[PDB]
Amino acid sequence: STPQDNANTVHRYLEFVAKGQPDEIAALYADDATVEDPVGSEVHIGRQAIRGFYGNLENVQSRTEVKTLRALGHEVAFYWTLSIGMTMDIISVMTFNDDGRIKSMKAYWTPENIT
Amino acid sequence: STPQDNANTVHRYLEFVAKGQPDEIAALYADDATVEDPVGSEVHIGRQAIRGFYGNLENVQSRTEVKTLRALGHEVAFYWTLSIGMTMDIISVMTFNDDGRIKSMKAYWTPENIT
Repeated sequence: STPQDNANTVHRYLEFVAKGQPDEIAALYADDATVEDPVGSEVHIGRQAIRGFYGNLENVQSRTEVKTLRALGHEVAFYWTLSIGMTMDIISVMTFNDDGRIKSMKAYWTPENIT
Repeated sequence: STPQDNANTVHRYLEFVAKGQPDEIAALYADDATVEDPVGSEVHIGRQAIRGFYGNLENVQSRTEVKTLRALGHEVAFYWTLSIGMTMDIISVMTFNDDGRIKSMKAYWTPENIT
């Protein structure tokens, strides 16, 4: 996949986060993808575990905003906000397989980053 | 090392960058560390190659400023500005070995991020 493809996929991801759609989110990930959210916590391995993880937002309407996004090589680093009044500003890095699905996600945030 | 110490190492690094001390920068890296700057370019592997990479960049007086820094597990993600009337905003990720040396650095930026 190209960096443009991968940027588009990140926008998809944030769309489905905003709409509270964990099935759509999980479908963006590869079969043996990893999610580490937050960095430092136990990694979630495989789409089944990843789909379970994203139950934390099913039917949760929110708003997302990309502050800056850099699609380089097979990676995308993006700094963004999640608003559920309460707002989280998050630094995320995703990497992508050859087919364009997400191979890994890492999220860098703490409650210090909640307003 | 602790996330606190790793955050401190990031600050040491940024001031060696500002003060043009490439051998002090290389000393912060592990002997088999990697630098990928920018992400997508050929990785520099080993402290010897890393020393050459920064030694190219030395004695330049620049200014560095952290906008936000998240030290989590054995990683630090930080969004910062490098001022050379040129300034650019960079998303960087460092990871650290048990002894606190930098194991890996990745820098996410392009010339689009130069103002």
